[PDB]
Amino acid sequence: TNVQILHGDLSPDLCDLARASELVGWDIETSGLDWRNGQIGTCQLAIGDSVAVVVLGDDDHPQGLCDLLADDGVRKIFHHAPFDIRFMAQQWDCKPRNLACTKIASKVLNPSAEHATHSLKPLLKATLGVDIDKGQQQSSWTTGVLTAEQMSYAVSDVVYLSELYSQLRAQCLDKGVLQAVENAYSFLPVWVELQRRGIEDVFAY
Amino acid sequence: TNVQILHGDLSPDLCDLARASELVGWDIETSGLDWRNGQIGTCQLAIGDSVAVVVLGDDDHPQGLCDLLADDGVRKIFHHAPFDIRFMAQQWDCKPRNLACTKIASKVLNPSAEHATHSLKPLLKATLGVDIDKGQQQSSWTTGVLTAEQMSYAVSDVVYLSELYSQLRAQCLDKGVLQAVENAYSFLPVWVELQRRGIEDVFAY
Repeated sequence: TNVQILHGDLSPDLCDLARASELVGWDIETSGLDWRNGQIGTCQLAIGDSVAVVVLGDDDHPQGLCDLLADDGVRKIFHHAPFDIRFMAQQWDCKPRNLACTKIASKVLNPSAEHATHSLKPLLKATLGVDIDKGQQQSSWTTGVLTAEQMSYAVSDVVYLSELYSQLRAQCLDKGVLQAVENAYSFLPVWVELQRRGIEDVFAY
Repeated sequence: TNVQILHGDLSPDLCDLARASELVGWDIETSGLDWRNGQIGTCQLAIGDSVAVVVLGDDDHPQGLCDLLADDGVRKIFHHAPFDIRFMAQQWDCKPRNLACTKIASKVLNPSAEHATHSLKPLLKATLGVDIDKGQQQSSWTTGVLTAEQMSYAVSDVVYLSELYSQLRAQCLDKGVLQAVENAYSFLPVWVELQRRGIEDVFAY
């Protein structure tokens, strides 16, 4: 894994590589859970054998990252895409396209499992035998400065997503639920627009 | 409008006509809002120029209606499909396919409107200039007996759905949101399976 640290936006070279990539792993770190009035601190992208950690500041509107997020020709893989894409769509006024989610896949595969088993850490252990440390999850991500410990945590949160997705995708195919999962993925851009306009669940009364 | 009253299941002639129809309007009446342990009292279907009201009894498992609901080659139009398909999927152990919803279309078109405007009665008035009377909505639908007033209400709840859908579909095309609406429709079979297995919102944490 080739780790790069950036600020303000993704580099043009990595934007180009992302457009040619099969899959782009994506995660964010934030001020908290407040997608409306909070702040994105980092974007971490896994592009090929590279992981890029982009440190963001107050009122950053990264054009390269938003163009990538909005590009329907680039497949983005998240763990719990709803959280990340809602934060980015609202904070950047960005329309995300071509989105996939390992947590949604886990839930469609095993809907009656205990809720905790769908979290990234247990899911990585159960699916790939990979152990990650979530200790820095609740650190302060929005100061424009990263510690080495934060960098390690940020890389670990994104670097396994493409492999996790590929394994979960295979499990969905084996069970005959991949089309169902893909129908959930195709609704994600609609879901987040509804969120921004105040419809919290279009399927509720 | 040619109205027919049936019991137990849809007639074979109407099942055949439904398979050749562009659209099939569908509504149900029930014991209440309890889709898990309640009871379906009627199914009302709009097939061509016909409306069929099928009166159902305790523990009815209508094979013809479930086959139609599960047939991906038959386009069903509901108003608030989530309510109806969840009731039918749970009560009949049926897998619904190829579903559309005038309420979801209304919400994607006008997500910031007052919630009441998405109800069938105001939506029919605003879109088609049609007035319906909802007085019999909260009657007792599960006794195996229908009054003439209940029959009139049941017909009115389904007979305008194909026209309402066509008008809303045109509005979605004009605004450029039809693909978004169709992505919501394609998630409905996944949504209801998740509901039955206890995932109330796969997009929540």
